[PDB]
Formats: sequence, structure tokens, C-alpha cells
Amino acid sequence: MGYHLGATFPNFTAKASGIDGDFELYKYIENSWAILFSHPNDFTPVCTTELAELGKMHEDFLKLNCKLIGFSCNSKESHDKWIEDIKYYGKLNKWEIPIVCDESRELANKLKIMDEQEKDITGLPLTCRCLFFISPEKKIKATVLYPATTGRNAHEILRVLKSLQLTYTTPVATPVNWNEGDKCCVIPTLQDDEISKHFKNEITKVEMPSKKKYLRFVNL
Amino acid sequence: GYHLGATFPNFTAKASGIDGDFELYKYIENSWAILFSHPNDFTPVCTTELAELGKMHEDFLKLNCKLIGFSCNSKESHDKWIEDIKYYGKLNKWEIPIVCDESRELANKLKIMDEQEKDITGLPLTCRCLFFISPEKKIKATVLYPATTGRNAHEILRVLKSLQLTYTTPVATPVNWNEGDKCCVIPTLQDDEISKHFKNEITKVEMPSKKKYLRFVNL
Repeated sequence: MGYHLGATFPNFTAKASGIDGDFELYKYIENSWAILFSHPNDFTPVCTTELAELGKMHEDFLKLNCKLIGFSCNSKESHDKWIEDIKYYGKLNKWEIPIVCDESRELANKLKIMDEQEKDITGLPLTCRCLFFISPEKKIKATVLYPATTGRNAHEILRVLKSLQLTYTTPVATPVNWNEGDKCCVIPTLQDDEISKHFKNEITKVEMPSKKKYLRFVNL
Repeated sequence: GYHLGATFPNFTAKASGIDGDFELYKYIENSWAILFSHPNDFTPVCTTELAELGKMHEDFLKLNCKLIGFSCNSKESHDKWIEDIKYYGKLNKWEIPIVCDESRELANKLKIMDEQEKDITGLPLTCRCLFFISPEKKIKATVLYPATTGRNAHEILRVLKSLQLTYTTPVATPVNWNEGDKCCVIPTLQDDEISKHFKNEITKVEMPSKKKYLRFVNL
């Protein structure tokens, strides 16, 4: 739709790193959660540190049935050469993340992920540091747009994914600064009668000055 | 359609704690600003986020950064819920203005509607947005978290520090960067201009491509 929350992430076909043929998004992400992330330019320092980090974390995502898909306005030849730098910097011996090529900027213009300042050697614009968290139903669950100046928090990416997956199946919402294993919130619309069906463990109620009963925590 | 580098629009609205109209440009003049929304007043995740931002308010003000709240709730709802936030956070006062958008006009214009969240009346509510705004009213960074997922409050501050640092200095912050850590020299900054901008020395990391882009600097 508008690539705002709840919209369907569109399918696309593109060239990608490590594969000789066409990369098709929907075939790659079928029955999986996916995180599509862009970066401004290959062979730049922040981009190298981010991709080296995500390459280390790859198994943490895959075990949660989540695919990682890279993306920049660079060529396939640039991606493959740059990968050797990412592997060297990150002490990686096996690169697995497909990095999509968008040399024409058609996808970057459609997704609305262009950077405010960043341009390549040819004077053409480049993408910012975007994130799209995509459900197995192709729905955009969460988005982030960081500028080229500001490297992302890779721990935050895994933390958001764990919250999205938990809240997808259970009637809970994760509080501020929540980490896996911490108590979460019972959704405010869940009535006291409905609690036992969904929760094995005891709910903790915190009394508020307003006397409303919404402040409820649960340890799953 | 409010993307990176676009001008954040001015608006006038009702807000918590004040009886007059809140005008955005007047409140954020010569200041960095963070506009954050939450789905509904009197809900658990929203209470934890707002108690946390209330505790961190002085950290933001010291950096010349205004925090502006926002929901599709009335002023009367905001003012009463502030007392629950203060109780939960063990706060003695509240100074973050929380904007009202009962009509959903600003939420539809900003495109910050939640995918699922609706109020008691059946009307839609906003998601957990973040707009990081420069003193020139430019949107530097954005985040759209759903109602299901509380934000990371430490991350909001980390991002703000990175945006302020890179606004004035020819650097970019690497993955997981915290204030005090070494950052990256921008790839376009030539060796000649390096001494004008940096008192301390640069660390160069050799790459298989033999390209000279991997440069760190401790400020």
C-alpha cells in the first residue's frame, strides 16, 4: 500500500550477490518472517561494520525462521567484491545474506528509502539505512529509516523481531526496553474471564491512581 | 509521505498541561525535537514508555532536544493519565506536552496509524512513531513500531546523540555505537582536510580491496 504499518510488502525480482540468476523476494521469503535492510554504499565504513555484525547474527535470525535481505543501489560486481572486505572485517568465513542490486533506483523510489544527502561517485542518489520487518503474510509489521550518518543497533533488530513473533501468537504486548525472558503486558482489551485460557502463569496487577485495571504483567 | 530530509509540517493542537493552543514551530524553535506517538492513554506498554521518557526528560533537555507526545485521545484523558504515569514512574511532575488528535487528522496526514489498535468507540489509533527533527525542521530519522511492541528508550537517546554529533562533525557512527566510542571518518573526507577537523589521530584498517575507506577516529 503506502509502506506504512499493515501494508503488504510488494514482490520484486532483482539481481543479487552470490547468485547468478534472478532473485525473487516472494520465493525467498515463502512461509518466513523477513527483514529487508538497505545501506547507502558498498565500500564505506559504517555499512561494513553493520553487514559484518548481521553476518555474525545470521544463524540467530534463521533459527527464528526469519530471512535477512540486504539492499543497495550498487551493482552485483560491487556487492561480491565488497563481501570479501565484510568477511575480513567481521572474521566471517561464509557469506549467506542475499544483497539485492537496485542500480536503476526503481525499487528505492518505490519503497521511499532514499537518503537525504548520500550520493555515489556518478552523482546519483543512494538509499538510507532502512528496515522492514515482514510477517509470513507479507505484512509490514515495523519500519525504521536511519540516515547514512547513523549506524543501526543490531541488538535492537533481533529484539524487535522477538517481540513481533511473541505478540503475533499470544495476547500480550512488550513493554519499554523489553528483552526475551522479561515479563510482558497483558493486552488491555483481554477480560479477566479470558485470562486462564491463554496464560498458564499468574498475572501481576499493579493498582493505578485512576483505579483502571489495565496495568497487568505476565511472566510467560 | 514524510520521509528522510523532508520538512516536518507545523500544526496547532490541544495538549496536556496547557489550556491554550500548542503550536509546534513555536515550541521547537532553535531546537532539536523528538515527536513520539502512542496508541492509547490508560494502557500498559504506553504507561511504561512514558514513565521512562519522563525519567529521561532532563537527559534530552540538556542536549537542547524537546520531547513531544501524541495520541488520538482528548486533553482530559491525557491530564488524568499523566497522574498514572507519574505514579508508575515515581515522578513528582510532568513536563512533556502530549498533543491531542481526536479527529485523526494529524495521524492520517503523518501516516502513523496502527495496523490493529482501535479505541472503545471503534476508531483507529496511532502506532508507536518517532520523528527526529533538526533545528531546521528536517526529519533526520523515523521509526514506526506497532502497538504490540514497546520502543527501546536508550536507543532514542543513542540515535539523538549520533544525529547531533554527525550534524556538526564529518563523521558517521558505526553499528552499536555509543557516545565515547570511536566513530567512522566519512568516506569522501580526503587526507588533506583530515587535520582541520580532527585533533586526535585516525586509525586506518587495511582491507582486501586495498580501498582506504575503513577509518576510525576517537573524538
